[PDB]
Amino acid sequence: MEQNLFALSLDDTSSVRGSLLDTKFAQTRVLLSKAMAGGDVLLDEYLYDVVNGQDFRATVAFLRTHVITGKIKVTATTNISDNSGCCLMLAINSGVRGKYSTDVYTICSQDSMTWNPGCKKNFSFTFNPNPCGDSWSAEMISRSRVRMTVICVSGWTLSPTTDVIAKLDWSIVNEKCEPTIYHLADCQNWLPLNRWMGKLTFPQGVTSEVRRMPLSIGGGAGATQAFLANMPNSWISMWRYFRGELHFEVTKMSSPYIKATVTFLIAFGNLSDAFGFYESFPHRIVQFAEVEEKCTLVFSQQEFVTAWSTQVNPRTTLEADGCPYLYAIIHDSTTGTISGDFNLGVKLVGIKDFCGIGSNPGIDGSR
Amino acid sequence: MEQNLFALSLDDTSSVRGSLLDTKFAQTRVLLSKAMAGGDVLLDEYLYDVVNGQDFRATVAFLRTHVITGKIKVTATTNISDNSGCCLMLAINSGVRGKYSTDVYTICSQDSMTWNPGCKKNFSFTFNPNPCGDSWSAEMISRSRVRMTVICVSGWTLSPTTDVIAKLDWSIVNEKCEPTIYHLADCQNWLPLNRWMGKLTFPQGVTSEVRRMPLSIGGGAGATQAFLANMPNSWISMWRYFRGELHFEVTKMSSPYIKATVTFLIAFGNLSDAFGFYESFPHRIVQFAEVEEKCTLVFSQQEFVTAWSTQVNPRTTLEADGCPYLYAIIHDSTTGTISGDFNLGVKLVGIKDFCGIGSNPGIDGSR
Amino acid sequence: LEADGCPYLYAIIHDSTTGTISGDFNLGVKLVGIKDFCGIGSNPGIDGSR
Amino acid sequence: PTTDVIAKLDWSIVNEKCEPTIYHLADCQNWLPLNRWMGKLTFPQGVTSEVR
Repeated sequence: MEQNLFALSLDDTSSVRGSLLDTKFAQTRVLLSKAMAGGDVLLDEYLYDVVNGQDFRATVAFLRTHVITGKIKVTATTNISDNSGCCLMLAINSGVRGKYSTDVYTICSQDSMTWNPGCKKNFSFTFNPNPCGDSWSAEMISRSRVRMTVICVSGWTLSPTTDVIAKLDWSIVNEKCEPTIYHLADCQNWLPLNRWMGKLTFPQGVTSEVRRMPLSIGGGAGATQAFLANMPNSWISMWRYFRGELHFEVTKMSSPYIKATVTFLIAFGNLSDAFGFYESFPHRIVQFAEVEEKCTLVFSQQEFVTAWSTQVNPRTTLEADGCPYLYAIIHDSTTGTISGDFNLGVKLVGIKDFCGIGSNPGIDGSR
Repeated sequence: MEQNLFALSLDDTSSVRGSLLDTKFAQTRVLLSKAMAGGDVLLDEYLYDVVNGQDFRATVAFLRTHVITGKIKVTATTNISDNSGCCLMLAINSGVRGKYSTDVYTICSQDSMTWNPGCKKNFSFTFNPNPCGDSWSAEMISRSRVRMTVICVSGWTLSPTTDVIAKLDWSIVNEKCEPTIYHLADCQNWLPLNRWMGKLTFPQGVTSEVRRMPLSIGGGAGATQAFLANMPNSWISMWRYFRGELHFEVTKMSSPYIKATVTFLIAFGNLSDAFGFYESFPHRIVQFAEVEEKCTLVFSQQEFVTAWSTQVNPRTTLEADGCPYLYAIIHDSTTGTISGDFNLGVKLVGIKDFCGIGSNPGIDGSR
Repeated sequence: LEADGCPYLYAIIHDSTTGTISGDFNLGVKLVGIKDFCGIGSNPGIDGSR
Repeated sequence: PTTDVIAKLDWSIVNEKCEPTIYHLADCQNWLPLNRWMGKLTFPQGVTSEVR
């Protein structure tokens, strides 16, 4: 029988949808070398080149759907014996420019999962590849040149016998694409940052190990005769002084076998090493179990009297610097039956009840 | 964040489903030559080989879904000026055997669309590739070797300027796969057949043209020193005598420009040509408009006194043969401004209120 | 395998077999039973296995 | 292990009902137990695509 072809449902503009089988659109095969080091690009390609040479159920839907309202879920199945552990970080950025830095600092900012294979069997996270809208497409991200980067922030504390593979599995979930837009209002309820405060290596031993991280976060992170910059960290440095509840997210990057108890506290730079009364100050103790690899230190408004400067001159010493630091002090001793450092990654997630004062004319360097 | 992978919806066994865009799984490009003749294979391939080298939305779903509850829709966009016309027939059969016949007779039986491009802009039809069940798969039809065949039953009455293309477009609709099973009960409410009674050529002119088609349908259709056979036609010949309401489906295969009025009637073979009182008998007149290409003659139980034999000896003449025929008599004259015959295809669709008597020991030939 | 119309049960390593100690990832599959079993016909038989 | 191991089996009699397990020739059955050993699957350590 004949029918009117103009009336048919061939103009189905609806997004990709269904179960997780029929929204899958690519898998990608990352190789973690037997002996991989820190700050080491494992994968680095454009997010559209993920889907090259793929034949899953939503692959042709993904390329041909003009609009997509849903987020992209990526999940990484990768595991290793408790004995060992490392720290991988997958990360999506809206683009690049010639000879870009792939330091964890630079990358983190926008949208990233960070996990320890030693503790987490698998790890998933969703994201919106267009960060200033509720929608996107395959043609948007191919021509916008969205960039995906997997990096190893800490090497294997104990190497596996052979090479490993992390299988990333890209789908489209049906969560709403919410936009993340930075703006110049002085008072904001939640200013996200994902500022990499730094990797803290603590060697095995009986020595008093103290590590300071300055909370004058603005003005990038350091390099040779240079500095690195995210957008969010450049954005907070718009303001001269600032304050708020700081939400750090401290992550274990070593194996469960390297054991150490870490006190965290706010305090000023003048405090020396071999000053054994750090627990006079208010503090939080952080023990990690075998399974836990992640914990959220929060430092309320009561830890700070005033706002402090976003930038300090790089030349100022610890002795003469009136902004607060975040100390990380080994409470007892770093231990383990296997050799390896107790690596630990601190990441300022964001500032709650952020209050930005003034207008920073600026300072050149970092620290 | 981590999640339990055994709990995920990656065991989605549901059939292919949605709009007509996202159930499409292949297109196929049939060439109708400028000068094609009758009984001429245009396409002939296995139904699974349709989907080779295809990249539509449901193509990977179709190949990988273990079960499919829905029918396969095929639609053919092909048109030609009113001036001309032909008759194409797409047809699906459950399989083949070495050096098979591709005569319209043989093919028709199971599942077929027949249309005239001159009159119908496009033509679609659904079907179940497994005819004895409610379900099927890509692996079922590849290994079962279901066979698709497009054939030209009547050539172009007026040739186009160039070659033509018929684009077939294979989808999966969400109609129920109903099975069509023949069985040996004597009384049946609907015995489908799709028995090709024959192509009726009527030349242009003023001559009295009469065409007899015998209703002793059993025992196949003829060939050289052979006969052709469908299953349904071999099935009805299980019985010795039979009767019922016969539902013919007479189709115009020429262009709309060749015009002719055709009386159809049941009557016996003894009636001569040049007997000009055919309209003493009860009859149906069949004029076709420009747009109509199809009409359904039904001959009730009141046209037949008794049942008649399914088979007759091939040697019996028209003079001595006590089974009814179906006459097709040109009522007036075959006409047109363009040269060409008035081709017309009669197809016994099926017998309603079928009553099969006895048990045919059999006869060898056909007619 | 090319010409065999019965289903198989595949077991595919999704990512990679790993460990700090040497050794294979042994894994034992055991068909416990068939629920809603439906047996058709009457096997005259075949001699071997596979 | 460093040394030989011992598995101590300890045979008792509980007070559960002895239910019989009888196979029979009915075509349709709700539960046909088998305990059919489909096979041991060795997968070596590495990065190769292993399929069984």
